[PDB]
Amino acid sequence: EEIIWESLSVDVGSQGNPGIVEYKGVDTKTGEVLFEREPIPIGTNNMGEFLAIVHGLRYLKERNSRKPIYSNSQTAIKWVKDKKAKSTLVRNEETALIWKLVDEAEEWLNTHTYETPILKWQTDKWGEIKADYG
DNA sequence: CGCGAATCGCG
DNA sequence: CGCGAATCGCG
Ligand SMILES: [Mg+2]
Repeated sequence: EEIIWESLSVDVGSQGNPGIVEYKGVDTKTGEVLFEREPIPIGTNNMGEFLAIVHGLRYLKERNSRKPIYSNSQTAIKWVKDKKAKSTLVRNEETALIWKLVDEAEEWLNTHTYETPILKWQTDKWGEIKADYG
C-alpha cells in the first residue's frame, strides 16, 4: 500500500488523556494547515480524532474535493464509519463542550453523504503523520 | 489514561 | 454450563 500525497491528514494535540484537546488538518504533501480547532478544555484523544476526521469531511465536502483523509486513529476511523462515537467519557458540565461537538459531528454524519475515502496512516511504514503536533 | 478486541459469575 | 458483564495491546 502506498501513500496518496494528494490528500489531507489530521491529528490531535493532547495535554493529557483525558485533557485539553485540539486538532488540525493539513495538506499531506505541503504541510499547509487547512483547518484548526482551538483547544477544548477537556476531552479524550479518541474524541478529538473523531472530530478531526468529521471536520475534514465537512471541509472537503464544502470545497467539492475528492482527496482522501488520513488518520492515525483506527478507533476514530471506526467511529466515523459506524456513524457512532463509542466514547465512555462522563457527561457533565466540565465535558459539555466536547460532547456537544461529538454529538453534532454524529448528527452531521447521520444526515449527509460523502465521497471522501478515510484511510489509515501507517506510522510504522511512513513515519509521522503530517499533522503531528510533536 | 481510552479505546477495540479478546474470563467471570449469576441465573 | 452459555451469554452477557466485567484484561491485553497499544497509542
Ligand atoms: Mg493522535
